[PDB]
Amino acid sequence: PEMVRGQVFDVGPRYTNLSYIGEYGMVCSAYDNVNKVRVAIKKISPFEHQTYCQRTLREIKILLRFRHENIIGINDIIRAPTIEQMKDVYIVQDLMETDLYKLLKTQHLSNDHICYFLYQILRGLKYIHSANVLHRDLKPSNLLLNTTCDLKICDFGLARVADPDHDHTGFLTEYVATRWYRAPEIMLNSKGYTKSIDIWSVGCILAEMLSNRPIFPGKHYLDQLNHILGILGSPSQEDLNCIINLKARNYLLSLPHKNKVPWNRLFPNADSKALDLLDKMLTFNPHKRIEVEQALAHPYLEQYYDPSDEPIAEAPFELDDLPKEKLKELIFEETARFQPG
Ligand SMILES: NCc1ccc(-c2cn[nH]c2-c2c[nH]c(C(=O)NCc3ccc4c(c3)CCO4)c2)cc1C(F)(F)F
Repeated sequence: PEMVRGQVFDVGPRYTNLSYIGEYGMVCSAYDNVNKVRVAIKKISPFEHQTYCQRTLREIKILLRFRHENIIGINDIIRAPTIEQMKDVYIVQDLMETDLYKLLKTQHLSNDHICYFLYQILRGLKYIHSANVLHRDLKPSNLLLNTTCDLKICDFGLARVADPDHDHTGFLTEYVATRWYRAPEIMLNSKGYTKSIDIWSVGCILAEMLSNRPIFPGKHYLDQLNHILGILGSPSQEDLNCIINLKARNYLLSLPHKNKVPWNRLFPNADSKALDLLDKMLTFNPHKRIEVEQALAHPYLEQYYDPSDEPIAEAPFELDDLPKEKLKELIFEETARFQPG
């Protein structure tokens, strides 16, 4: 029973020589005695709260069905042999040296790195969206990188099956995903049940790669929309006409006119092709926002674009009203395939 930073981390005989990383549950690096490579292991203890169970399950379900170079896999799942003895679940994944959040705090990214990082994000996202899945929490800390800059999308805890026919909601509807990467429609009339929600987050990531600073660092729920409008400018009549919800539309109408800040003023050193694609991802109207495959076909990514080498899921992919007890059993059953039995 190996101990790490005053906590039980018993990953069995297979995984040894542990080192702490970060933090519900803990994450450590370890040596895999079967494959002889160092791996990353995430201990999760979610059985108290059903939300933590719901996030654990949907991620396990999605990552076991997914197989893509730019998406984190689940190599192994370590847990007790019985439901009764199962207090923790250890998810074994790809070990990655850094993440884009860490890189952006101290490293100037060359245009070539920005181009390559964006390509891999969108290549991974093409696969996710082809499975009818939305990631819903794309941000630099959810983009892992190795020493050769291979990028992998991680954390599918907030991921959902796309549901565009049930995307509408009222004004100022509470939302869970990281504030700075929230599309403007979340604060106005959207539940984040469409693919266009992830494209917005990738647009934010691209802008952040260009200046090493989040483009819309909102300090609270409605401040997030004010940051977006301060750069995009006031929505056009057309874009306002698409917002039928009276409270959302009238909030936008109450605001003084704001002019669009040109992308090349905000980003004076950026490549013009990168700013043209940025513009199409950071489009106010989600219906006019570029889609992942169009983004991959954009001239900025021409050196990498190869749709034959951009795989899609072999098949498309209720947990809302479900107790933490039933979810414990579902986590136990989904992790059965990894047991030595
Ligand atoms: N210090 C931040 C950080 C940085 C890199 C990594 C890392 C390195 N190689 N692989 C990973 C990695 C593997 N899986 C994940 C991973 O699943 N990260 C997201 C996540 C979601 C829920 C949750 C936790 C994390 C911990 C408790 O509850 C990241 C992990 C983390 C960590 F600790 F946040 F998970």
